Amino acid sequence: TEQEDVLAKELEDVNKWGLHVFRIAELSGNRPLTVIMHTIFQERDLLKTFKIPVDTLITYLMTLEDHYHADVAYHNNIHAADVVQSTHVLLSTPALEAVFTDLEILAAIFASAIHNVDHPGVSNQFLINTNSELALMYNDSSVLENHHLAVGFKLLQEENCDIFQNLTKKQRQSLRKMVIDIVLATDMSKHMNLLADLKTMVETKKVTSSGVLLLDNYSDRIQVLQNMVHCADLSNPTKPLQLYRQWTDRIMEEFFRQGDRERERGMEISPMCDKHNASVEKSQVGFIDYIVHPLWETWADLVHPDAQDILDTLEDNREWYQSTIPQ
Amino acid sequence: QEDVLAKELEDVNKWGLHVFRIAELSGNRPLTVIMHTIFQERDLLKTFKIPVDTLITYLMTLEDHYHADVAYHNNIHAADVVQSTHVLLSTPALEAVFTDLEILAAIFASAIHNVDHPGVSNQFLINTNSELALMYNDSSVLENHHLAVGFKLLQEENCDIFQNLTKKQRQSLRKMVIDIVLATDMSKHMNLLADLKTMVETKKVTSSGVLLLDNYSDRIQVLQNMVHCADLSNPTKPLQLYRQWTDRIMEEFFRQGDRERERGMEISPMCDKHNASVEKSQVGFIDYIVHPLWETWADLVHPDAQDILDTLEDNREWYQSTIPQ
Ligand SMILES: Nc1ncnc2c1ncn2[C@@H]1O[C@@H]2COP(=O)(O)O[C@H]2[C@H]1O
Ligand SMILES: Nc1ncnc2c1ncn2[C@@H]1O[C@@H]2COP(=O)(O)O[C@H]2[C@H]1O
Ligand SMILES: [Zn+2]
Ligand SMILES: [Zn+2]
Repeated sequence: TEQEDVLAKELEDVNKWGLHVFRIAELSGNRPLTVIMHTIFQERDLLKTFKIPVDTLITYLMTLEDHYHADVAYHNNIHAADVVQSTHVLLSTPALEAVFTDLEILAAIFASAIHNVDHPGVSNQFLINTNSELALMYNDSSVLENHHLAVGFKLLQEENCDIFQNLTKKQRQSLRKMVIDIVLATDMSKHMNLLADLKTMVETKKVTSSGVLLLDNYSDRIQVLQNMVHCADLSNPTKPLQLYRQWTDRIMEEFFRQGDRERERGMEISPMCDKHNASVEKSQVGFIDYIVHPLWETWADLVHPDAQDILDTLEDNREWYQSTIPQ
Repeated sequence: QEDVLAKELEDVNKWGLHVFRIAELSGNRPLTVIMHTIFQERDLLKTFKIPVDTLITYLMTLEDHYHADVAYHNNIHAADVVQSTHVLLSTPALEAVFTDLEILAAIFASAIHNVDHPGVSNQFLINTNSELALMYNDSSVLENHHLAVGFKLLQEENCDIFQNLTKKQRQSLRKMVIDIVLATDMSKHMNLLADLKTMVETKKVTSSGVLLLDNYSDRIQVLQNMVHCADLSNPTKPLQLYRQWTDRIMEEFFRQGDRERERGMEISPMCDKHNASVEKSQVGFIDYIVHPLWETWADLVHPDAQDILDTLEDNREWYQSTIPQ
């Protein structure tokens, strides 16, 4: 019964990188997305700011969480909760103080919460190559991302689920656009272009009298939020090793299952999905070297020196995985 | 009747085909009869081993999904865009520039480009928080839907007209069609035209004046513009046809405006029947959209599009003359 006290204790670390999200998932009876989102909304006073009825928020969150699949090892409600909490921490970085409006903050967090809802455990390419109904619906482009958005928004229409019921028409319109822009940017096929623009921004960065980042147009503002959520989505390798390894174990299980389906169909097996020819350690070093570090090193420069500890952890984790290779 | 229809279809290769007459003489099956005629004309059934019964079955099914109660965006418009693309594909300057598969894609794309159109615009669907807009995240809403429906119908009993195409040919065709239809989104017109101009400025042709394309990027770009031109070809057709198209689109527009007014929404351009100037609208449409596009296409295939451009300018002059004062 006092399990509630332990859960409440763990939630006290909501503003910290390295939150025990798996512990929270268990303590909450598999409701990590609901309790973490609720905690963050309270912390940021979002219910008051946007006049969100608490029962409406909880009802929508439970419904949203219900639409993530419990039988998918990585792309589930725990991942959603993790991305939400990570985005929440990134939004609080000193270099971004007073930069974003409450609506933009709300957009980034909501986008993080719905960014992978109803994920089937297989990639866009798998869905395209197998002529899936989802790929048919979305014409082979940002198939899953479009779906995550459609489901996330559609659920707002369920009984007592419209958490944005008291926003003005203009606020709702702006929020919807920002959320779409953010989730569509999580498509890995857009990673290189997204990173290229972030690098350009860092190279031409301008700060205010306080040293805080200066963003004076939608293009730049949405770009930072897109990269912020993308960094959160790719934050596993930057977390304490015990968390990172659990995430890796989970994604490998999901990858291997996709590989088994591809093999059975006579399809070429996707990278990292062949359990018979796998090099988990080498794959993590590659993932960090070619994707995660290039991105995070750039984000760290944008908010320097705010993310130095996060970058240090990432580099330590890369060294650790690399050390398991010299055989 | 079947004799009259057969005779009208004899001009399938001519700009200005009596598409409305064909729609009447075919029991409102202009898309099916015109697509079939074009496929036979290009020997596409034998080339891609397309069972006649399969093609007809798919075509009738596709045509059935265009709304007969929508004045403009219906099966007649689809048939007209298909026939217009078919003629533009026979442009001397583009002779032998495209493969049979690419030709099949351009024509297929034209046939399905507006399927299941509800009679209202993307902006209307977005502003009314429609299910379509919810599904497609306010991004090229109708275009995405037209493609989804067009492809899904191929899965109906005896409707897979691409059944005998190789796995790669099917993948290639699907990609080209998506690329083409998404390009019909008017919100992409200015960028599409801008890039067309760029192509014209650096174009390269043979001694005989045949256009030289170097890769898929070039070939698909020309195809996107070709179909876009076909979609915006009404003002370049014989006046009798152009006026019928205008009457039809205005009716569709006014009906949308009535819905916007009732909902308390801002009425879209040309949709307010109480403050409408049809003639002035046509002149503006030609001056800012249609002429700039066709003048550019004309240069690309110079001088094969001169007659089309001449007709457009004649129609512009006529519509302007219907404006008093
Ligand atoms: N721990 C991880 N190890 C390897 N690849 C990962 C890991 N976390 C995320 N990814 C990859 O990063 C991608 C981010 O977007 P997706 O969820 O589409 O797919 C994810 C994987 O391809
Ligand atoms: N005859 C016409 N008169 C006015 N506008 C037209 C005419 N034909 C096409 N259009 C416009 O061109 C657009 C082409 O794409 P849409 O069908 O989305 O919407 C069409 C109209 O906005
Ligand atoms: Zn994710
Ligand atoms: Zn059209």
